[PDB]
Amino acid sequence: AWPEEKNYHQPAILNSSALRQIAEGTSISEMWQNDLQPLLIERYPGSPGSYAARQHIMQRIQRLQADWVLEIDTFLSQTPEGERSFSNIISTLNPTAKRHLVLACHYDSKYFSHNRVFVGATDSAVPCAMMLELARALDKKLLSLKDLSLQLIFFDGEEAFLHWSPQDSLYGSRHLAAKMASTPHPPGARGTSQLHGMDLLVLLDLIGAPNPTFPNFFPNSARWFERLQAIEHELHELGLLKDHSLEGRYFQNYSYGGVIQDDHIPFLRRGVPVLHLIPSPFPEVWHTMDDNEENLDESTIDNLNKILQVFVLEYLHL
Ligand SMILES: COc1ccccc1[C@@H]1C[C@@H]1NC(=O)c1ccc2nc[nH]c2c1
Ligand SMILES: [Zn+2]
Repeated sequence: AWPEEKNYHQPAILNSSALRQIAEGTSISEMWQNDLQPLLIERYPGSPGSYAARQHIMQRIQRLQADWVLEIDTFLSQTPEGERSFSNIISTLNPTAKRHLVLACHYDSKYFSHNRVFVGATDSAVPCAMMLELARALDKKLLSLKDLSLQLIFFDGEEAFLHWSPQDSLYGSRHLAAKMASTPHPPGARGTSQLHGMDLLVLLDLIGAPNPTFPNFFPNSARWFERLQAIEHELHELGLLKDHSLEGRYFQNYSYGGVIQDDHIPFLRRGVPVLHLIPSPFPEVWHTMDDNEENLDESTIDNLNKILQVFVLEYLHL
């Protein structure tokens, strides 16, 4: 019965005073310096930056007061370049809780030929930094969770090595979804997997460009997409967003009709509800050397941080 609870789960709406406190409690400059900039490095699988990005993500989470439990899902797989090692990073509050809201991005960067190096600013260093800043900004509230909690997933190997294909893409997410699908949850249960425990997978990807438009991809998360719309509307109305227009909304309610392959596919195809926070169109700088810090829109990322943090608190009734 409990795997159906996600279908009836309600948010706890925060009032205006709470929303101001949340908007006050996140610091885009702190995130820029302390979470984003160390990740703006070459970090394709097995590179020195891959280990350094992984170590940076784990250290930023480990310094928080909330009782995050870190797991590294490391595995080998053949690739166009030969066998490679991949390591997904899983950061979980309340591991034995039956249900988790899951936030996720990919922390690898795409490999490009060797003056300029590809650091994937939007793709997806900024999503990584947004998740760490959410963990930091909500630490005291999350501390109060010490059958629903929060989990972060940083996928390795999202990018193709050579040619985007089912076999040359989503190495980490395809591995982790298979692993979770095969793993009892709660331990000792019959039937139910760790995937039954995923209330909702919120996948952040290609965030950081100015004027993003996120469409409503999936009917079975459309009501959660509408909460993002309503949070954006209310924060705007309260004057808590920067350089933001109602005529330039981030979250529009129409769909895409196509299929945007991404780390969520291995979870979606196994029944996990997905809120895919990827823009359409992709950023103009997408998969070019211009996907760098200079072309990021700080105020837009700040606004999305505020929207996402309100969303997560409301989801968790915190
Ligand atoms: C330079 O781009 C290419 C040229 C030739 C062959 C393959 C590619 C690259 C794989 C990408 N395709 C994508 O659909 C894609 C989908 C979701 C993503 N989330 C972050 N990044 C993404 C990229
Ligand atoms: Zn990419």
